[PDB]
Amino acid sequence: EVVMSQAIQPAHATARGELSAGQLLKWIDTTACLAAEKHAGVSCVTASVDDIQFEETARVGQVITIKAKVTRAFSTSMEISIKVMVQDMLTGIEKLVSVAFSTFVAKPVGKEKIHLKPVTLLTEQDHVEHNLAAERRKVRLQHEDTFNNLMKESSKFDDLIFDEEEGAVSTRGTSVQSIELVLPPHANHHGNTFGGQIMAWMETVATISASRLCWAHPFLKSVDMFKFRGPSTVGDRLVFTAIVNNTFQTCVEVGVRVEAFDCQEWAEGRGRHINSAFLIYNAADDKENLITFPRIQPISKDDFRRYRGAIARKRIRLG
Amino acid sequence: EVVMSQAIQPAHATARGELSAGQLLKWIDTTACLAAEKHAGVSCVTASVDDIQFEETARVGQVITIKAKVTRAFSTSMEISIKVMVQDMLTGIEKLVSVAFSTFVAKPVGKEKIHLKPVTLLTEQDHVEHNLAAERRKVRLQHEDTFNNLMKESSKFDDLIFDEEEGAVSTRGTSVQSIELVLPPHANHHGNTFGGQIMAWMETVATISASRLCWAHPFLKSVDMFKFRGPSTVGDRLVFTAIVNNTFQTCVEVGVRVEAFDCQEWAEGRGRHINSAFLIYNAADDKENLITFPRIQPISKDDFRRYRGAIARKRIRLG
Amino acid sequence: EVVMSQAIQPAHATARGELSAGQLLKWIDTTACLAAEKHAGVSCVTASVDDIQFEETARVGQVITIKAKVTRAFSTSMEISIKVMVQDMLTGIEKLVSVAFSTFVAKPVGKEKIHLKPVTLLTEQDHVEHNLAAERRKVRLQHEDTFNNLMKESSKFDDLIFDEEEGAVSTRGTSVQSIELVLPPHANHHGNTFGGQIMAWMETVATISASRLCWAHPFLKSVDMFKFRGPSTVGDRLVFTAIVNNTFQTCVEVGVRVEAFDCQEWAEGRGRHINSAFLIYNAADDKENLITFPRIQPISKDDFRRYRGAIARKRIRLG
Ligand SMILES: CC(C)(COP(=O)(O)OP(=O)(O)OC[C@H]1O[C@@H](n2cnc3c(N)ncnc32)[C@H](O)[C@@H]1OP(=O)(O)O)[C@@H](O)C(=O)NCCC(=O)NCCS
Ligand SMILES: CC(C)(COP(=O)(O)OP(=O)(O)OC[C@H]1O[C@@H](n2cnc3c(N)ncnc32)[C@H](O)[C@@H]1OP(=O)(O)O)[C@@H](O)C(=O)NCCC(=O)NCCS
Ligand SMILES: CC(C)(COP(=O)(O)OP(=O)(O)OC[C@H]1O[C@@H](n2cnc3c(N)ncnc32)[C@H](O)[C@@H]1OP(=O)(O)O)[C@@H](O)C(=O)NCCC(=O)NCCS
Ligand SMILES: Nc1ncnc2c1ncn2[C@@H]1O[C@H](COP(=O)(O)OP(=O)(O)O)[C@@H](O)[C@H]1O
Ligand SMILES: Nc1ncnc2c1ncn2[C@@H]1O[C@H](COP(=O)(O)OP(=O)(O)O)[C@@H](O)[C@H]1O
Ligand SMILES: Nc1ncnc2c1ncn2[C@@H]1O[C@H](COP(=O)(O)OP(=O)(O)O)[C@@H](O)[C@H]1O
Repeated sequence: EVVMSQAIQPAHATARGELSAGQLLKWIDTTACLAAEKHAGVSCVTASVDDIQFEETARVGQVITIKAKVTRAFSTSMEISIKVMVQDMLTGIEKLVSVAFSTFVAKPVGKEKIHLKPVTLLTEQDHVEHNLAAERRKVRLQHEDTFNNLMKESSKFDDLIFDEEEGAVSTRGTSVQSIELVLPPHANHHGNTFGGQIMAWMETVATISASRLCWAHPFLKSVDMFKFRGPSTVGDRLVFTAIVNNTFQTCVEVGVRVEAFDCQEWAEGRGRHINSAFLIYNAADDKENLITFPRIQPISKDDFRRYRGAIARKRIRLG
Repeated sequence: EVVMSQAIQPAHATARGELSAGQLLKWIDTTACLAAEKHAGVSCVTASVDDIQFEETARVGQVITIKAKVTRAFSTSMEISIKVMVQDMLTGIEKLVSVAFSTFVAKPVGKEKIHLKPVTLLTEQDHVEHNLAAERRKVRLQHEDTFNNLMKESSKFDDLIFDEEEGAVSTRGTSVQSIELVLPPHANHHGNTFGGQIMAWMETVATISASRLCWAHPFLKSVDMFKFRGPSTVGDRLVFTAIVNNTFQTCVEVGVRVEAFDCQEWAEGRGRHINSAFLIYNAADDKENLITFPRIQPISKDDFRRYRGAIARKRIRLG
Repeated sequence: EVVMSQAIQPAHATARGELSAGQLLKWIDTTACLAAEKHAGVSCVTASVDDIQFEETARVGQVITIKAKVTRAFSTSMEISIKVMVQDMLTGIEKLVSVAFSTFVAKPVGKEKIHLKPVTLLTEQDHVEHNLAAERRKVRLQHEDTFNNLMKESSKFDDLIFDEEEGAVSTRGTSVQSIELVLPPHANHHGNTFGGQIMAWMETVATISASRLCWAHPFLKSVDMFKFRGPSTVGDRLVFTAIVNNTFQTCVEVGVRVEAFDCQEWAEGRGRHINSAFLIYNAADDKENLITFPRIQPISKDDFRRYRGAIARKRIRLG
């Protein structure tokens, strides 16, 4: 249905000439939102994003193509499926970057209820996807509890200490904080902050965190399914906090938390929690070899919860 | 009158360290608009752009200088002349990039008619340009019909087939589609989409199309005179469609079509045609040699119309 | 209090892979503004900036960290102190970039007076800084007169001529003019232009001016304390004029003037003077050696005033 093509320029690129993952997340979300709004005919905001995995890391000079489609509309929400291809403009070769799902919610104005049409079903796949959407919705809705329950099976005893020869390090020097002011290009015409914009900012903070652990070149491997818990509008300040949670050989998990404050809330210290997300990075050296991250040694009560958290999340993924 | 200077940074650059043509079009249009508004004292939108040819391709590290002036004001419209120079900041050498004309229309608010002053005429050239503007206006106004009539002299018989040894290729794999959401930085303070912004987006889609034919490094040589057919505002989605129309040795023509939809129109499938444009590209290889494009083999009814179209347009240019 | 972290990407970089000084000024100002607004709970605009000196020039691939804090609140204004660190992401090494002060003014809406709380004082330094703020405020307020008085001691006789073998050059070919349209991302949600945005634009014009003198690679060394003389809003055009004022061996002073016009004022030729600033640059050659600038030969009445001006400013700095 909706198709976006973007040539990767220096402006979208990192130090290493690779597409910023955050930039890609923003583009995915924009395409998805437009697919939702083509179905709904009103403005739509990002409700949640499913697990997204990146199969390639696109480079300056290549062209990204993003296709998004409404697979099913429920009451106020719809599931959007997204496919991202990359094409090399010298060899003409195309590769799959990512296949993903995002959920959008229609935001009518202002006291009118919205009536979402039935999505048109033509091919076999259209009908299969329409069923699968109800299943995928169940996973979305049970996700918080699934994790919360796995956490009950983890130790909760903070006595874990690695040997001196293990070479474990603390995560303390990998914490990162940043802040962004939400401006009119960051929000739709009703002033609601784009979810893609939040994701792009998230990822940029998170990558710095990964960098402070390996001192190499991180690239994003995946982001876990997460929910936008509440609205953000123009004028908000979004405060980002990220830290490494755990390592698993060639993977590191960085968690990031996003809090919103309007000008008043900002002075009064009381913000809203917009979302939290968990990003897995790999990293390469200058000879392009995969880096093995050190073992992590949790110290604080928070350190430990996040060490177990990354584990619970990893096991939920592998399944 | 109005002067803009821009140092070319990585942010404005392509993969090859060259100024994005689309970025240059946006800058030209901004300077021109400011010249129009300095004369009109109200907000002004891009009505049309004349043929624009690029004599050099500027590079990261050089400085662009753009001078625009109102040459003549009519009733609601005025002709703006633009000159673009590039300076190399290591050798100090300046070169002409482009000499161009654009027409702007005053958009008063909201029920008041606008009274355009007579442009001040001082030098010989001021008086010559004032006359030439009336002529150039005639060419602008007769342009659609001039083309439409040349098309009557072309074959209209779709039987054209190149030999197998000719090595002609179809244009099918060079089509490109993209989409842009119009946000507040993309429009003036009355919400009207900048024409320069549309041009920048146009060119970025078009260059991808040229790339899919040669698998090299395109650079823009010219854009044909074209008209903005109707307004666009914040909240519109602009859908771009581009394809190669024809080749002429070292030149390829890419056409691009721009349709606007507000949120309602977007869901109801009924958009407005904003403009269509036709861009000529050259391309270089990695040893910096001009590429010769393959011969084009039209297949569909559309293929043929655009094959003839590029010819009609080329002949109108050469004259 | 307020912490911003930014990884330096190609998008923020110059031709030479170095962070744009203007980009850094924008980031400093944003962080500072957020510190002011965290204290005031209303929107705050940049009133003035103190002397700022840059100790390092950060590069693509490094991470900037900016910490800003309210040191003292007066009646409507507050002093903000800022510290900028840079971290190399390969060696993990951190270096001080800059320590600075900026003054913000609360802009309540619209007929309500603002009541600024007393800043909380905890550490020794908190109490020292609170006193020092009253002193630093005195320097801010006496700055225009201090300069004006030094100028009385300078020659005012325009007879200064350097020998032919001195190799002095005129500044005439280093003047630069540019223009920027103020758009919604350039202003807070009340439409007031960000001071940081003006600074970023200032610096980009000024660096071109330095470039036209040495034909090398300028990097910003410092900006003098200056005042924003009046408000700017969305829709303004900001006209920048810059020229080299004087040279002092490895330093060159570039002055820049900023005038604002709304659409009406723009057509009627009557603008507002927003600020003027004076920036000192060094420059390196391609083998990374410091460039020695030529001696400057003033010619016009303006040339001479600015030659003396740069001197007065230099002496005020050294003290
Ligand atoms: C998403 C949101 C609307 C749902 O909030 P809520 O308090 O749970 O309200 P409800 O439980 O009544 O759910 C409303 C709809 O959202 C859906 N929803 C709730 N949680 C979801 C999740 N984790 N994943 C997918 N859909 C979800 C529900 O299925 C429901 O769909 P339906 O109306 O078609 O049946 C709300 O959390 C929100 O506004 N989030 C922020 C949206 C936003 O502003 N995004 C831009 C970035 S800030
Ligand atoms: C340009 C526009 C105002 C003229 O539309 P129109 O339906 O042809 O109306 P008119 O025929 O009455 O022409 C109005 C004026 O535009 C001029 N005009 C029309 N077509 C033109 C063209 N191809 N080139 C130059 N000027 C043109 C006319 O000469 C006339 O000038 P005048 O009033 O000084 O004598 C209209 O097409 C439009 O709004 N285009 C979009 C403008 C815009 O929003 N640009 C931003 C990018 S979307
Ligand atoms: C800064 C500004 C508010 C002060 O203007 P003014 O005509 O001098 O008015 P006042 O003399 O009554 O001063 C008002 C306050 O600004 C302070 N102020 C004035 N000049 C100052 C300077 N050079 N440095 C620091 N503070 C200054 C005063 O100390 C006073 O503080 P207080 O109320 O807490 O005691 C005014 O110049 C302005 O609006 N500047 C533009 C602000 C702006 O829009 N910035 C964004 C970029 S355009
Ligand atoms: N104060 C902080 N400093 C650094 N990183 C943080 C901080 N708070 C949260 N984070 C990161 O954001 C993630 C999400 O935070 P949160 O939603 O509070 O859940 P949890 O701490 O249980 O993981 C954390 O896992 C962590 O990686
Ligand atoms: N569906 C499409 N797919 C790819 N490119 C297109 C498409 N439609 C239009 N274009 C490009 O945009 C140009 C302008 O289109 P249009 O105004 O419809 O005129 P025409 O098709 O007669 O040239 C076309 O020449 C073509 O190059
Ligand atoms: N017309 C101009 N052309 C080029 N540069 C200018 C021009 N006007 C001002 N500038 C630069 O801006 C600076 C500030 O200008 P202004 O506030 O008028 O003070 P002064 O001219 O006394 O220094 C000048 O020092 C100069 O370097």
